[PDB]
Formats: sequence, C-alpha cells, structure tokens
Amino acid sequence: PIVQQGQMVHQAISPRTLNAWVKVVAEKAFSPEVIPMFSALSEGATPQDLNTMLNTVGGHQAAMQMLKETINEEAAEWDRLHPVHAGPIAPGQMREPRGSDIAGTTSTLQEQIGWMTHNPPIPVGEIYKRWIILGLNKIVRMYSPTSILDIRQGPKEPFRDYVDRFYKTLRAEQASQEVKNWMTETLLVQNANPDCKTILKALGPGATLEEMMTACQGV
Amino acid sequence: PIVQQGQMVHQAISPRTLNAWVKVVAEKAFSPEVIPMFSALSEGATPQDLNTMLNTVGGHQAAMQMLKETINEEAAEWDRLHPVHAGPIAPGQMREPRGSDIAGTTSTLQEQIGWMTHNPPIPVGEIYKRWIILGLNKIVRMYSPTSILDIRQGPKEPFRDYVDRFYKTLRAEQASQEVKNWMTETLLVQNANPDCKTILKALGPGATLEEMMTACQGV
Amino acid sequence: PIVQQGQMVHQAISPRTLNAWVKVVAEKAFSPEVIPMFSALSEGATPQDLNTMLNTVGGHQAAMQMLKETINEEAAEWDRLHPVHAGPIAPGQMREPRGSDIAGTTSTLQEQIGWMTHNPPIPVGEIYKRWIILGLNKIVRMYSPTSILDIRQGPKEPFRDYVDRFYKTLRAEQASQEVKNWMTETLLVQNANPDCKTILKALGPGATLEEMMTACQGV
Amino acid sequence: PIVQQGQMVHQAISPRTLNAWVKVVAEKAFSPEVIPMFSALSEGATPQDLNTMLNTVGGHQAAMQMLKETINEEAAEWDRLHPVHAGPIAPGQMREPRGSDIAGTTSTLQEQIGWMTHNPPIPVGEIYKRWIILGLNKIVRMYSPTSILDIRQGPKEPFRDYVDRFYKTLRAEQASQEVKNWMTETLLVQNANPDCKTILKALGPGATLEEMMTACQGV
Amino acid sequence: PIVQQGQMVHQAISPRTLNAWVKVVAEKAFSPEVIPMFSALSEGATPQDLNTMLNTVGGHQAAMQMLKETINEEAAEWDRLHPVHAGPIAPGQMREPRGSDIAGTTSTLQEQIGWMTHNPPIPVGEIYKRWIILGLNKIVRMYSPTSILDIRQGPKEPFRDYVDRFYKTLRAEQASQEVKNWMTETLLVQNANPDCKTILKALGPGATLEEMMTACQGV
Amino acid sequence: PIVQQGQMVHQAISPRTLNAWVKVVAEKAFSPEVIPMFSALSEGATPQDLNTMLNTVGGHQAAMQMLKETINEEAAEWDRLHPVHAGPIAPGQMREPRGSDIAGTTSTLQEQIGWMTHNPPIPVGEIYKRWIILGLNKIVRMYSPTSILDIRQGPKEPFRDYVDRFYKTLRAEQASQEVKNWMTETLLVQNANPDCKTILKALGPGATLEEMMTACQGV
Ligand SMILES: [Cl-]
Ligand SMILES: [Cl-]
Ligand SMILES: [Cl-]
Ligand SMILES: [Cl-]
Ligand SMILES: [Cl-]
Ligand SMILES: [Cl-]
Ligand SMILES: [Cl-]
Ligand SMILES: [Cl-]
Ligand SMILES: [Cl-]
Ligand SMILES: [Cl-]
Ligand SMILES: [Cl-]
Ligand SMILES: [Cl-]
Ligand SMILES: [Cl-]
Ligand SMILES: [Cl-]
Ligand SMILES: [Cl-]
Ligand SMILES: [Cl-]
Ligand SMILES: [Cl-]
Ligand SMILES: [Cl-]
Ligand SMILES: [Cl-]
Ligand SMILES: [Cl-]
Ligand SMILES: [Cl-]
Ligand SMILES: [Cl-]
Ligand SMILES: [Cl-]
Ligand SMILES: [Cl-]
Ligand SMILES: [Cl-]
Ligand SMILES: [Cl-]
Ligand SMILES: [Cl-]
Ligand SMILES: [Cl-]
Ligand SMILES: [Cl-]
Ligand SMILES: [Cl-]
Ligand SMILES: [Cl-]
Ligand SMILES: [Cl-]
Ligand SMILES: [Cl-]
Ligand SMILES: [Cl-]
Ligand SMILES: [Cl-]
Ligand SMILES: [Cl-]
Repeated sequence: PIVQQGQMVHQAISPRTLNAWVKVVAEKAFSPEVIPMFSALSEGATPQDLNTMLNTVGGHQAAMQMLKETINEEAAEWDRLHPVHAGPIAPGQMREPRGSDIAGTTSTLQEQIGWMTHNPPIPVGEIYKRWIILGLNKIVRMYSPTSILDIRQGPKEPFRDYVDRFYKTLRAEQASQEVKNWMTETLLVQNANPDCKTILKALGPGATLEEMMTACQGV
Repeated sequence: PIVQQGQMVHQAISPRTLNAWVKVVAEKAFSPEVIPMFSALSEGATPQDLNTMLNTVGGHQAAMQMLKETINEEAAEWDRLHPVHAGPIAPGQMREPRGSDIAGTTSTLQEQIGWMTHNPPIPVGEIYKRWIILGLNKIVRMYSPTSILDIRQGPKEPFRDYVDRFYKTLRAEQASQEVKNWMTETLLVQNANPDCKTILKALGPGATLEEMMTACQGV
Repeated sequence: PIVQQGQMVHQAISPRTLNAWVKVVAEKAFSPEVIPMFSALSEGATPQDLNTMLNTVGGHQAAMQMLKETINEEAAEWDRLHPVHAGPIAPGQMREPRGSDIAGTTSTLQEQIGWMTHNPPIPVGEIYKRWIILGLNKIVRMYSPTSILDIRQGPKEPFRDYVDRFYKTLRAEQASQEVKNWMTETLLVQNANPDCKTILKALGPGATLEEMMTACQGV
Repeated sequence: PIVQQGQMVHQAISPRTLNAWVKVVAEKAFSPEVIPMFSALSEGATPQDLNTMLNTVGGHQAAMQMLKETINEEAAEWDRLHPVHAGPIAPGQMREPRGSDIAGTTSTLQEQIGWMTHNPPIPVGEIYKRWIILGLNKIVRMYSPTSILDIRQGPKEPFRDYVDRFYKTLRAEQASQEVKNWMTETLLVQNANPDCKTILKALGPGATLEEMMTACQGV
Repeated sequence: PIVQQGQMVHQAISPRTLNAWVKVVAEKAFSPEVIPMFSALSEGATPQDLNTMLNTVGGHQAAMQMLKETINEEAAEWDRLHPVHAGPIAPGQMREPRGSDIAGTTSTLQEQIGWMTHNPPIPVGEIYKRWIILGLNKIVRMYSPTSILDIRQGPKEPFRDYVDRFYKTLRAEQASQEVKNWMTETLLVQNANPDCKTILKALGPGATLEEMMTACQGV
Repeated sequence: PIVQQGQMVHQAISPRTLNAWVKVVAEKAFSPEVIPMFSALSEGATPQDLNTMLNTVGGHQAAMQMLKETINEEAAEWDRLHPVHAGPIAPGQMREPRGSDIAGTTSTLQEQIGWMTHNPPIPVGEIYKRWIILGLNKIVRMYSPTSILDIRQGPKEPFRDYVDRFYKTLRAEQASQEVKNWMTETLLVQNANPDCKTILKALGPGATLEEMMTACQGV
C-alpha cells in the first residue's frame, strides 16, 4: 500500500495483513462483516495489493469468478465513460488509465504509484476497491440463506435474540436505506410474538429500538 | 489513525488492532471494560477508523443498531447547535462539518484529515468517539443482568468476593458519581452479612474500603 | 528486500515472512494460491531473498529440482539473448548481469542492490521472480490430480459446489485465457446434471455466472 | 506514551501492551511481580495511558476501588502541598496541575503532553505512576495469604525450596529494608529444620546465602 | 545486526529472530534447510549476533563443540594468511582483525561496527558467518542417516516419492556440483524400479526431470 | 534500551522482550543457555531495564536473592576502586556513578542516559550486565545436578549421546578454559565404553572431535 512530512510512499503488503485476510476468508466465508474487514485490510492499497488479496483466496472459486465478471463489467463501463485519446505521451505526463489498468492486469506497479501520487491524483486503488466491494456485496447477498420476511419471533424467544436475527438478515439484505427504514417500520413490530407485539403496538409508531427492547425485556 | 518533529500524520488501522477489537467483542460482549479497551484501540482514530471498528462486528446487531440510533441523535443535536452557513468555500478554507460528516458517512478521509490537522483543529474523531462511547454506555447499562440493590453478602461469603460483586454491578450502574457515593455509603455496609455488618457498624461512618476489608478479613 | 523521500533502501527478510512462507509451503503444498502468496511475500525481493525463500523449503525436493532446471533454462535463454561484451568495467558503471547473476548464484548482494537501484534500473529481482513463478506454475500444473474434462455435476450436487470444483480445476489448468473462455463456454453447461443443464440451456448462450447460479439455486 | 534527535513525541498505547497487561492481570492476580511488569508496560506513559491500563481490568473491582481511594489520597496531599494561585494563564505558559490533573480525570491529553515536554518538565506521568504503584503495593500486601513468621522448613524439605518460600513471602511483606535485613538475619536460620539449623549455626553469623545453601545442599 | 539515506546503522537482535532460531533448532535438528534459515536469520549480523545465535542453542553440544573446532581452524588459517604488523594504531585508523576478532571472542562490539562500516569495509560478520556455515555443513553431512547409493525405488513406490527421497539425500550429500551431476545422471535412472527404469531408458540420456516424472506418472 | 545518523536514543523495553524473558525463565530455569538469551534480550539496556527484567521474575527468589548479594559485592568493590570526590557538580558535567548508581537503585533514568551517551561514555548498563551475568553464572553452576567426573558412556550408549551429555555438563562446569581443555583431553576418552575407548586410544592424542565421533559411529 501507500502511506503518508506529507509525501506518500509505497511499501509491500505485510505478512499478517495477508494472513489476516486469508484467515477471515477461511473462517467467515461471505458474512457481511467480511466486507469492512477487507476494506480495513486494504487501506491505501494499490491494484496490485488488491489483486494479491483476491488471488490468495483458495476455494470459493465460484464467488471469485463472479467477482471477476463484476470487475470486468465495471471496467467496461469505465472504458465507455472514459474514451482513450490517441497520441504520444508527452514528457512530464502519464497515460490515462483504462479499465484493465485500474484492475491492475495491464498496468505496472510504477504506473499505479504514478497515478496515485500525482497532483491531482487518479485514485485507481480506491476505484478498483469500489468495484471489488460492489462484487463482494453481490456475493454476500447471493449467499445469504435467509430472507427478512421469514424472520419471526418465537413464542418463548427473548426479544433481544429476535432483534439480533432480524438486523443480521437485514444487514444481509443490502436494499436501499429507505426500503430498510420501511422494513424496520413494519416487519419488526409486525412479526413479533403476540405478547411483545401487543406491548410494542401500545408503545406507539415513533418508539426507538432502545424503548422497544426495554418494553419487552421482562416479557 | 493520526500519530504525532511535531506534525500529525495519518496511517491505516493495524491488523492486530482490528483483530484485537474483534476478539474482545467476541469474548467479552458488552462488559464495562470493553468501553476503555475500545477507547484504547481507537486513540487518534478518524471517523473512518471508528466506522471500521464498528462495522467489523458480526452479530450483536441489535446493540449495533441502537448505537446507530444514538449516533444519529447526537448528530441531529450537533446540526441543531451548529447551523450551516450557505456560501462557496473560499480558497484556503474548508467547509464546516455536519453531523453526518463527523459520523464519517458523508465526509471523505481527506476532509477528516483536514479538519483534524488544521490550526485550530476540529477534532471530529474525538467527537464521534464521544458519541460512540455514549451509545456503548447505554448498551452496557441495558445488558447488565443485575441491579445494585440486589447485591447482598452470603452468610459464608468472604467479604472480598462480596465487595467484588458489589463494585462490578456498581460499575455497570453508571449513575452519577454522587449517586454512587451514596450507594457505597449506604448499601455496602447495609447489605453485608450480620457478623461483618456488625463489625463494619463498629468501624464508624468514615472508614475506608481498605479498613473495611481488613476488619472483615478473618470473619 | 528493497523498500521505498523517494530513495530505495535495502533490509533483511523478516522472520515472519520466512515463517509465513515455510508455513504455507508445509500446509498447502503446490495449490495454485501458493503462487500469489509467494509473489506477495517477495515484493521487491533481491535474488538473495528469493534464493532464501526457495532454499528454506524442506522436502518437496523433486519439485524444487524441477524449479532449478526451469531457472537454468531461463538463465540460458537470457544469456543467449544478452551476449556479454568483453572489456574492463569503467569507473561509474557496473557489469551487465548474466543468467546466473540474476539467479543470485554468481552475484553478490551489493551487485544486486546496484542493479536494482540504478537509473535506469535493471530489475534482476523481478526477472528472477518471473522465472521462479514460471517454474512454480509448471509444478502446480504437474501436481494437479484432476482434469477439467472430468468435472461433472452430481445428480444431487448443489450447483454452487459444482461450480467451485469446476473453477478450482480450471485454475489448476493454466491454459491460455481464450482456451479457458471456451472451457467455460462449453463444459460448464455441458457437464451439469440433467435438470440444471436444461434450465441453463433455457437461459441462453450469453448468461453470466451470477444468472446461471441464480437459475439453479433452488434446483 | 512518550518516546525519545532528542525531542519527545507521543504515540498511542500499543495493542500488545494492552493485551499483555490484561493477560498478566488475569493470570497472576496481585503477585508482587505484577508491579514491575506494570511499571515495565507503562514506561513514559501519560496519565491517560495509565488510566487506560487500570480501566481495562475487568473484575478485581474491590482492589481497583482501593486503588482509586489511594490515588485520591495522594491527589489530596498534592493539593495540600501545592496550593493553586489564582490568575489568568499568560501567553507562553501553562496552568499548574492539580491532584485530579495528574490523575488524568480533569486534564486533557494535550495538557499532559505540554507538562511532560516542557523545560523544566512537570512529570505528571511518573507522579501518577508513583501513586498507582503505592496503591498496588498496598493491595499486594493485603492479598498475601502468608506471614513471614510462619515460614518454617519441613523435616524432609530441601533447603532451596524453603529459601524460595521464605523470600517469596518476604517479597510480599514489603516492610522497610532494615526490617527485612533483621528478618533474614534471624528467622531464616531460626526456622530451619534441626539438621540444617545446626549446620547453619556452625557456619557463623556472617555467612552469605550462597554459603548457607551450599552448606545444606546434600542435607 | 546492521541495516541500511545510505548509512549503515546497528540495532540489537530481535526477540522473534532469537525465538525463531531457537525454535527451528529445537524442531529440525540439523536438516539441510536449517543452514539457509540460519543464513536468513543472520543477515548483516555482527560476530556478536552470530555468537548470540550459536550460544542460545541448548543441547546438541557435541555438534556445537565441533562447530567451535571448525571455527578455530578457520581462525588459525586466517591468522596464517594475515600476519599482524606490530606498531601503534594511528589516529584515524583501526587495528587489523585477528582470527579470534572475527569470531567475536577478542573484539568488542564497537570494533566490529568500525570494521563493518569502514570504507573499504572489512566484513567480519560475513567471514565469521562463512566459517559457521562451513562447520554447519560438516555437521549436516555427519548427521545424515542415509547414503545416496542406497536410495532405490520400491516396486509399488510412486516415482515422485522416490525422486523426493533421492534429492533429499542428495541435498544431504553436499559433494561437488559435478559429482552431483554424475549422481543424477547415473543413479536416478539406475536405481528405479524395473518398469519405470525401462521407460526412463526409453526416454533417452538427455531427458529433463519434468519429462522423467511425466513418463512414470501413471506407472 | 538505547539504540543507534549516529546518535544514540532511548526507548522503552518491548512487551515481547519482557514476555520472552519471563517465558524463558519459566521454562528453562537456570540452564546455561539462559545466560546468553538474557544477554541477547538486554542489548544496550539501561540499569532500569535490567532491574525490570530481574524484578519481573516470579519465584526462584533464592537465586534472585543470591543475585542481589553478588550485585552488592560487585558494587562494593566498584566503590572501593572508585572513591568519590566531594565537590559541587559543575555546569557541563555529571557526577561520577557509585556502585548503587550502576545497579540502578540510586540513579534516575536521565542520569543513566547521560552517562551512557556522554563522550567518553561511562557504560553503566554493560557494567551492571557484567555483574548480573557473573551472579547468573554462579547460580547456573550452583543448580547443576551433575559433575563432569560422573559422565560415563554406557555399554550400549551411542557415542553422540555420550558426547552430548559430556559437553552439556562441561558447559555447566564453567571452570577456566585450560581446565576444560584438560577435561576434554583426559575424561572424554577415559570415560568411554571399552570398545569406543579402545578405538579412540587407537586414534591418537591429537584427534579432533569430528574424527573421534566418526571413529565410533557404527560402534
Ligand atoms: Cl478459503
Ligand atoms: Cl505513461
Ligand atoms: Cl482519468
Ligand atoms: Cl474517478
Ligand atoms: Cl429480551
Ligand atoms: Cl435466523
Ligand atoms: Cl461478535
Ligand atoms: Cl471543503
Ligand atoms: Cl465547528
Ligand atoms: Cl467541539
Ligand atoms: Cl475476605
Ligand atoms: Cl452477582
Ligand atoms: Cl515442506
Ligand atoms: Cl561491476
Ligand atoms: Cl541488461
Ligand atoms: Cl528485462
Ligand atoms: Cl446452489
Ligand atoms: Cl473434484
Ligand atoms: Cl481480571
Ligand atoms: Cl493552561
Ligand atoms: Cl508543579
Ligand atoms: Cl514532583
Ligand atoms: Cl537443597
Ligand atoms: Cl508457603
Ligand atoms: Cl535444541
Ligand atoms: Cl583499533
Ligand atoms: Cl584485513
Ligand atoms: Cl576477506
Ligand atoms: Cl508419480
Ligand atoms: Cl529414504
Ligand atoms: Cl519463574
Ligand atoms: Cl550530576
Ligand atoms: Cl567512572
Ligand atoms: Cl569501566
Ligand atoms: Cl554415534
Ligand atoms: Cl547426564
């Protein structure tokens, strides 16, 4: 990656960053929290470091292939929006990146460093990471085994566990924020057990989650 | 985070900081000592690092949602107290942060660095951490299974263990310091077993905890 | 290795880089993901560091000997393409590297540093790593126990597992990218079980992997 | 903490310093060797780092409360010896610390850094650590289960084990150095078993511990 | 060791370098791969660091004594080839090292640093490491339990395992490279089982190891 | 410790140096290899760091007390050889250290840094470490359970194991180097089993250990 005196300098990906990413992939598969962890382990990463993290994953090659196809889609869109201009690269300049250059497959490390350190900067690492996180979200949604409509509180289930399952599945839903606002507004109280449901209905339409869980505590 | 020559510089969150936070969350849930540990693992953290630490938590999504609602409350209050002034941002200045900018959801990393390194500084990281610690305290209080009024010394319980339970629950109470002074002043001696209670009454109203535990040692 | 102020400086290979490489070799043998991991653990490595990583491998001496022979082939080709010019090395210059100099067996550490830090640079470390990765690919292909033509979906096998095996073996194939495009275009749908095969045929010749796996999900 | 070019600079407490302190507290309770370890893990620590180390301790809240009371005693004494002078803080100066400022509860991190880096320095971190180590010594003495007068050599106990127990308990005694000189001068030879006691009496009043243990070796 | 701005600076040997060397010695005894690992863990090491690594080895004191005798032989030879010149050391110079000075037993750390940082340099660390690696090779050869003449393929043994044993023992042989070329040229095909031996004879005298192992794959 | 631009700077003792020293003390007691490890973990250490390493040792308080007495002996001798001169310390100078100042009990950290960084330097850390290593050698010799005169080869014992035990005990002897030369010259061949003893007698008085162990290999 590249780390900030003021100047930005490049260093290799660390052994325990590699081992941490491999470990979390091997242990957690494609649970939603893997996406921030990835984004955490790839701060300021070049496309070479991102390809390094993706390639060190053994197994799950169906999901990794889907990730390849998503990356290729975003690269093709970048090529459509950024048409290349023919002409020799002048002294004191650098060529404009293509879709495959941001993906790190047709660009050297020195070119990526040059794009990322220029003023103004061309952040190929954050663009590539954006595409990767897009594909990862597609995979997390695709591998989720539950739907938010099926989360229903059991007759003896404590309210805290029901809310845990509900917002876990809701985190795996990854629909828009307004759709999630509606899901929280309707399904959570709607799909509670009769007692807790009655009490939550008695709370009112503008109750917070803290008040809702406090109301059904001893229940 | 940002680390201090004199100049403050930015670096990525470390792999063992991430793994340490994930580990302590997975092992200790929401015991009070998790709050300082968090504050320890996020020294000089940007809002991006704080969101990184919060998002890498799998499970406990009810508590994390309550934390989201608390953060949104504090952000709305910040917006109420700091009304934004319309006008183009002049060369040599930066826009004033909104509530969602301090929360890191509507501000880039460069903007957070700029606010945090300016003279005078706008410490968005410590404000956001303040809100987060507020919500975490709400969660710790909400998930505490015991009340300080129910802590009573057993007939054969050593005094040290009773004081341990008492001040553990008292730490989970998180009422004001004067209320805790009164709780220590009344309940501790009041709820001891008859023998130790008699001896502590014989000590006097101004005895220290060291003297109280010394008095009921062999007892 | 050599790490980037701007100037490139040299430091020793780290203990946990060594232990990480030894560990991944001992645990994963010659699975394809070992090649990027290697390339990850040897960023900016000198030929001395690469020889260090190769020599610390105990066992697998057949594969390591094959790697030696591949390295010698690439070195002989480098000598054929780069004939050495006789003459004394002038003050302010350095000799041009031979095949064995890039392989680190006839060149000192100071010579490798000098080649790698000169302007223009002679990247002996990346050339040697290129040869090493070539031989490693030969070994990975040679030790693969399965062929892509034998990957067939079971009558009760979920489609995701079948695609996992398919693209794992395909990753071990390491034929050209167009040949792999044809393999994906023909064998994947061709070798599915009758039900999923019928549905995929109904999808159309231009369906993505995401659409194909979505179609055979409940199936 | 603050680490030494010449200038003293501040950095956050490290994850493995935190985990090391938490681990040693969880494993060793309040054995005497915990006090140097603490002092080792808090070299150059600010009051914020010391409060961080104390607050991350879960359980043992009786001892931690006693530590709070000791710290408050030392702070009150500091306030008695250092009366505050009223007046506005002049440009180029900083206010003088109170007892609670050294304890880190009423002083910001910037104020602690300013006191610790000024010439002449006001070492609030070493003063606070001094108070903390005082309270920790009180706790170690209070939780010691044995008294030095009860350490007596068994009829078949090797002399080395007896001396081990003796100086362990003596380390837990923490009386003045002259009192410990007398304890070593009298009890050690006095409380040995009859044979070893006779031989040590035959050694003479000025024998070293090496000579004493050599004399009762084969015995 | 000493690590490279440009200037070479000295630092202490790291705890995990020590623990790594102790661990690999305790686990792998004197397998050939211990020699590169050693050379890896002692890059740029002073004679003091090398003596540190050798002295921390508990047990195997026969091999360590043999290593002492080899080091003394090489030191005596260095003294024979480099006779010392009598005379006072002039201001701006340093004495020439003896055999025991390179071995670190009669030279201080400052003298070793001075020799290693001078221009032109006297690399006492690499000379001492050269002697140490010589003795280590003698020990590895002496503790090898097998001879290359006894490696014979079993009637049901896969060819890959036979080549593994063959080149393992060959690595333990450590004869000259031409002798090893002859051993590979004769014994490998000569000592294979009848079927594989017939096929390898049918391959021809100029076949690579890759072709030889490919020929006897299904066999 | 203090680490070398050129200038020597001070930093705190590291958590894994502490944990490494505590671990090796807990696992290996007082085997000879603990002394170099100690000397390895305390390179450039101040007297405060050395006292830190000694004080963190729990248990073995008999040996630690003997170490205290040895340190006090060496300090008293230093005071006898270096009489203190009365007079005020002039501006631009520092007081000369006493025995207890080198031991770190009557000198602050700043005084130790000042002595260690002055030109010419007063290396109080290496003097204190010298005394500590002296006492540690006394303890290692005192706790050795075997004498070199009792090491005798068994009738079926391989020669390598016998030499291992012999030089282990010899390392624990710690007599002068000429006495050890005589012990190797006489006892090793003298105390071998009859067969190996006959063969070694047939070797001659000037045989190396390599030749001696080679002679009794198959025997
Ligand atoms: Cl995996
Ligand atoms: Cl370009
Ligand atoms: Cl662009
Ligand atoms: Cl963009
Ligand atoms: Cl509940
Ligand atoms: Cl569920
Ligand atoms: Cl969790
Ligand atoms: Cl702005
Ligand atoms: Cl503001
Ligand atoms: Cl503010
Ligand atoms: Cl008690
Ligand atoms: Cl309780
Ligand atoms: Cl292996
Ligand atoms: Cl040259
Ligand atoms: Cl060239
Ligand atoms: Cl090239
Ligand atoms: Cl499926
Ligand atoms: Cl398969
Ligand atoms: Cl604890
Ligand atoms: Cl002030
Ligand atoms: Cl003051
Ligand atoms: Cl003071
Ligand atoms: Cl004894
Ligand atoms: Cl006891
Ligand atoms: Cl060992
Ligand atoms: Cl000299
Ligand atoms: Cl020389
Ligand atoms: Cl030389
Ligand atoms: Cl085979
Ligand atoms: Cl074998
Ligand atoms: Cl111990
Ligand atoms: Cl002074
Ligand atoms: Cl002196
Ligand atoms: Cl001296
Ligand atoms: Cl033997
Ligand atoms: Cl023995």
